[PDB]
Amino acid sequence: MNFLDQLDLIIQNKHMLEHTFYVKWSKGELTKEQLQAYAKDYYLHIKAFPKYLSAIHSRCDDLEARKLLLDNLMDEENGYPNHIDLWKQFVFALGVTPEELEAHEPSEAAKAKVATFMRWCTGDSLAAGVAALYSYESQIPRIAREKIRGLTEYFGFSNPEDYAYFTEHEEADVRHAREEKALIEMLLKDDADKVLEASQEVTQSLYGFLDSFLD
Amino acid sequence: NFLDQLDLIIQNKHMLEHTFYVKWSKGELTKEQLQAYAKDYYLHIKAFPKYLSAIHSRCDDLEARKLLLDNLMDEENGYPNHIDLWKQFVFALGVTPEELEAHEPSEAAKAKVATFMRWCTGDSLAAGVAALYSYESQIPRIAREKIRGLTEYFGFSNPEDYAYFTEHEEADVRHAREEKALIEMLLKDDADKVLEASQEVTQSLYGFLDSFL
Repeated sequence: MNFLDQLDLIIQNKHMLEHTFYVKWSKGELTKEQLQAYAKDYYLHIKAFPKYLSAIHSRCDDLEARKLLLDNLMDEENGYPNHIDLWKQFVFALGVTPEELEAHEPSEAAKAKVATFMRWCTGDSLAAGVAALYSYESQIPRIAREKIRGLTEYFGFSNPEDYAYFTEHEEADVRHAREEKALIEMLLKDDADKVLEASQEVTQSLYGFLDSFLD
Repeated sequence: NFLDQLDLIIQNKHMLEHTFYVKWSKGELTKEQLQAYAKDYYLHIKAFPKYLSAIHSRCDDLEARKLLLDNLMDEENGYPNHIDLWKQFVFALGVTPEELEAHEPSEAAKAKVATFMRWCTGDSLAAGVAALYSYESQIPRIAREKIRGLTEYFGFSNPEDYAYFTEHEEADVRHAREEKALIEMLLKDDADKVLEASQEVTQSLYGFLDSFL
């Protein structure tokens, strides 16, 4: 299981928080226009994430593994407000109207990112599917903390219900990463090489997505 | 309207008119036939959450996904879930957990599950739901009959032994209603595939029940 350490090293060496977009974020050096383009363009992935999870679940005969995947899917989509609801709240807190959001056309970078996730989640390796999701979710707790700080320090976010997306979990997200790590081991079928390849593609794809909001 | 034709396909090839359940409702099944049925059904019971997630994973209608997730949660979330409750019914028939695990699904069982998965992973969301509806819309009536047969002929006096049929079928009425709404929500001028799915599902179920005679 040293491939799990290789997996974490890939992610550490290509981590979203070292991307220029989030370095600028941490300094307040982002325009309203930039934050608005980012929140709108991210919606596609936010809406797709439940499908990444059900994609893997639908191909899985490990009953305990399915329960862990279902747990995450419920966290994402069950109830009101769900994750998609909370993301919309953050979009509207930035000045985008409900109709600007629904009218937005996802960029090519956003579509390529979502396609990278779905390719792994519908592929022939369950472990590599989970590894694709882990390569994203394992970054989220740290990102959420930094994003919350920038939002209150530089971008004028006083009403804490306005960044509830980054808050109402930031804990569930720690749990998701831990359970995904265990899922990778439960579902491994001599395909550690695919686990690592999924991580490389996902981390690069996330960088390409963040690249699109800089000049 | 294709929904009425759909309901007529199901009414006219209904599991409760199959010889197996005809014999069930008279007590004319042996303890050995029951145990074979209960063990062979386990493949389908375990697979059912995957039918729902397969459709969900191909769906961008956010409201439709929530209804599919509701059914999936009903099936698999919590303890005891549906699968645990089926095991309870199996073991109440005299089968050991070792025998249940060791059981190899028949070809008729595998064929029935492959029919469901063929539609749920296919290119028509509405026809995937219609395949599930062609089964689930039958279950409230079937659950009622089976409960009668179990208590009246096969010695079930502890209601916990047939909890699979009770603690949910009441939710299965809701599932059929919601799946009928889902078929409409997701229709993409593929009513013909909706009907094709129902023909295959109703017949696959007859083939499955055929195998116990």
